[PDB]
Amino acid sequence: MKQYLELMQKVLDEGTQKNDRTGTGTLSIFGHQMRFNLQDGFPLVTTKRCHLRSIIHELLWFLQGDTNIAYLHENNVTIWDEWADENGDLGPVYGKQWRAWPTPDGRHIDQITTVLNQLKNDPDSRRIIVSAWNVGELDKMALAPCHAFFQFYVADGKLSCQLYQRSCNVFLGLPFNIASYALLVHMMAQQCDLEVGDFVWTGGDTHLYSNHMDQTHLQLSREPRPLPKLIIKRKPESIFDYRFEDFEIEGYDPHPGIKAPVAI
Amino acid sequence: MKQYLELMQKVLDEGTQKNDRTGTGTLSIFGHQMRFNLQDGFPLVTTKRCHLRSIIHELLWFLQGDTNIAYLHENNVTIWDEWADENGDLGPVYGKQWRAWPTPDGRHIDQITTVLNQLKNDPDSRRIIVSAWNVGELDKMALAPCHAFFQFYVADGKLSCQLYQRSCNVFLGLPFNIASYALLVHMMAQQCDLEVGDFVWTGGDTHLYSNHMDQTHLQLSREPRPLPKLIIKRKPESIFDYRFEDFEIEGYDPHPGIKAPVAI
Ligand SMILES: *C1=C(F234[N][C@@]25=N3C(=O)C2=C(N=[C][C]3[C]N(C6=[C][C]=C(C(=O)[N][C]([C][C]C([O])=O)C([O])=O)[C]=[C]6)[C]N32)N54)C(=O)[N]C(=O)N1[C]1[C][C]([O])[C]([C]OP([O])([O])=O)O1
Ligand SMILES: *C1=C(F234[N][C@@]25=N3C(=O)C2=C(N=[C][C]3[C]N(C6=[C][C]=C(C(=O)[N][C]([C][C]C([O])=O)C([O])=O)[C]=[C]6)[C]N32)N54)C(=O)[N]C(=O)N1[C]1[C][C]([O])[C]([C]OP([O])([O])=O)O1
Repeated sequence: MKQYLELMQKVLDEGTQKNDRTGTGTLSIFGHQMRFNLQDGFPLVTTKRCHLRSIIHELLWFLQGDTNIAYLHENNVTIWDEWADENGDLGPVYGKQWRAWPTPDGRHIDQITTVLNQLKNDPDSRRIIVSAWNVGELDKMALAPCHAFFQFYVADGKLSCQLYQRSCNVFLGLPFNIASYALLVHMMAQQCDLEVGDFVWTGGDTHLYSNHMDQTHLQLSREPRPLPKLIIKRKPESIFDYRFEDFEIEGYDPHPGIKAPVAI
Repeated sequence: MKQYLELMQKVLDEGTQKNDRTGTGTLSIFGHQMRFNLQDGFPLVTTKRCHLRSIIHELLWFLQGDTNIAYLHENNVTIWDEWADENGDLGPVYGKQWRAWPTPDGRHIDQITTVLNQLKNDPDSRRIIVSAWNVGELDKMALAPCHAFFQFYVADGKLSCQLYQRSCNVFLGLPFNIASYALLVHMMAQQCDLEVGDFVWTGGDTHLYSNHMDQTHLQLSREPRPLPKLIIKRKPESIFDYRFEDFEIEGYDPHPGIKAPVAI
């Protein structure tokens, strides 16, 4: 994608050297914002082949407030294996915060339902927010949430959403994060009889690992193809009733995939 | 400021009509990001006279974890009067979340101290975050926090900070919010022996009230003057030891002030 390649180049030309928790150096910039008009096509990277399969399962998994990787396994999705403990538990990560943020007085807040309510009864609200950054539960999470905060906005019958991503591996994670949140907006919009608007992506520490330079230069030489189109086969009863088969991507013709090895 | 006037114009030319909780219409845009190189001067609006006095007191008040307006009153600062209850209490707003985020298990997390620790012992961290968006305590706050989340970043001896502001009254509140957070960065940097870097401002629902159009056009006709310089008279023992008199602004020559009436 045009906006995507632009950021990659930006990190290359303006990034400063910084090491991550391990030892792998990164080229890093702080503060970046992109905008994807969802009406312009589904924001799935075409400069390299991306697979929607894992993305869909993870999203549906988040929505069920599940934090154990069993569901993902039943569907052969192994993107969380690396973080799961012996029992397949990841701790109170995303799904738990989204569907059951625990209060000091013993309640569990359903932020997803709260948001659905607001979009339907008070679309003009400036508080339609979902936060996964529960300070009191950070110590128990397999890892602190990267995409930690997102806000919805309604204007002229169009639902928009801004995501704040504290840490972003441009080459490996961003393509996945964009499609994931773009899917969420389509689902929410359908459930609220709204048209899709913009998906604004905001990042904090945006970076590229030093050992991904070749892959970056390679991808940057490819010309972005037209964006595909997301097809939602049916309109479920609620946001919690979507099924993997309900989605279909039309017109996706990307360039070959590109491997990105990680150090350990 | 150049970046500031640019946003005002942007809201004017691209904002859509949207009403707020009351009935006052607003011109609104969703998703905007500005960057202030703090090395370039203190980001205090010169196209209209701004008073640092209330800004400093509020910041020092936030840092003491105080949520009762008494301190502000002892110093004749009345910006919170409007929201305070009979006893001067505002509920678990900013100061409380910053200094004592309550956990489900009975602990109170000091996010400000946590951040100081990270900046000194792990400056490369991508988790140096302070959140005031405590979902479980929203119902008790006089109002949901506008500037709800901020993140620090260290690179080349420079401390940077990104603020996410969910709702932003461009004319009335933004000038205040920028200076407030810019002050925080100078204080934090001093305490960590770091140089000041960038202050990145990210907004969600950025707007202008319909009854502030004249004032907006008027301010937009003024030429931004050079930015002043922030002087910190002394280096306190800790971040919690600053005093109003410790700050001094040098070279501030703004245009006349501009009143902005609000409907009720
Ligand atoms: C962070 C991240 F975050 N928290 C979290 N979340 C999520 O979601 C995740 C994680 N982890 C891991 C998991 C999985 N993932 C993924 C997916 C995918 C991938 C790949 O590789 N792929 C690609 C393609 C895609 C498509 O298909 O499209 C290829 O192959 O190439 C990877 C991964 C998800 N999950 N965790 C996110 O999200 N993001 C980001 O960026 N992050 C990161 C940041 C950094 O780099 C790290 C961390 O560090 P700190 O310090 O910050 O913590 O990570
Ligand atoms: C929101 C806001 F927020 N939450 C909160 N925080 C704060 O901080 C505040 C509030 N409120 C009020 C108070 C006070 N303030 C202020 C200050 C100042 C001002 C003025 O007026 N001033 C000017 C000047 C300045 C200087 O000096 O510089 C003139 O005069 O002109 C005003 C105000 C502060 N505090 N609360 C913030 O911050 N911001 C914003 O923007 N916000 C807003 C948004 C909107 O508009 C509203 C709300 O709604 P919702 O729905 O969103 O909630 O508000």
